[PDB]
Amino acid sequence: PQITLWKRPLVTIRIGGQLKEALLDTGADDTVLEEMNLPGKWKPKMIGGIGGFIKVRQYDQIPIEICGHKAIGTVLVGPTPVNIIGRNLLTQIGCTLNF
Amino acid sequence: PQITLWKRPLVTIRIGGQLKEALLDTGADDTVLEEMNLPGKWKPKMIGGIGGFIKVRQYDQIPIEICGHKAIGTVLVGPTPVNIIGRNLLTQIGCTLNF
Ligand SMILES: CC[C@H](C)CN(C[C@@H](O)[C@H](Cc1ccccc1)NC(=O)[C@@H](O)C(C)C)S(=O)(=O)c1ccc2ncsc2c1
Repeated sequence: PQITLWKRPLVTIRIGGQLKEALLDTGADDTVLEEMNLPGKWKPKMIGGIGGFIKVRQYDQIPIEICGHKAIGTVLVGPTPVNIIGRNLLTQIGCTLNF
Repeated sequence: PQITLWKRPLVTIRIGGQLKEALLDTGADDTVLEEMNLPGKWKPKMIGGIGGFIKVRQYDQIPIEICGHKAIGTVLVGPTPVNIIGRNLLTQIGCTLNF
């Protein structure tokens, strides 16, 4: 689809059978989701945003369906203000910026 | 133009006599620029991202040139590591997300 930007680009995602709202975020390298349980091994990581650094858990090769488009990749889980879909998964679903 | 997201969507912006690189950021409600001493009235504001909040100065009706597209609007100035072009200006230059 085409998404305009007068409102936040919030979309429904499906992960682990669960539906969540997430923000299509071209200013994020990486996808970061709010606290949740995912299976498998994770690696502790730190990431730094506009307000400082947080600790997250890195899960690799996680299937997510974003607005009906399948992705399989890395998801960071931690105290992000909002679920954000970053470029690692935006590239997978063929998302581009256009003007 | 079409901008793929294999790399950070950095473009050149112009604000007065300053040329800077900025992210076309669909995850950003507002435009946030690194520290600079713009003329005219401003108001203090707090904005939150990953890691918490920072204090910014809100300037209204500031002209900004983004890839030779004219914009004018609110710009928040503060201690960000990266210049961020938010949705308030992204819509003025006709920017959409597409997949
Ligand atoms: C809420 C979702 C999101 C976390 C908001 N942020 C935009 C997001 O694209 C920011 C943009 C950014 C990039 C580099 C350095 C700092 C910030 N990205 C990120 O926070 C993550 O990718 C970090 C790992 C950097 S932001 O913190 O930069 C931001 C940007 C604009 C804005 N306007 C009103 S509140 C507000 C917050």
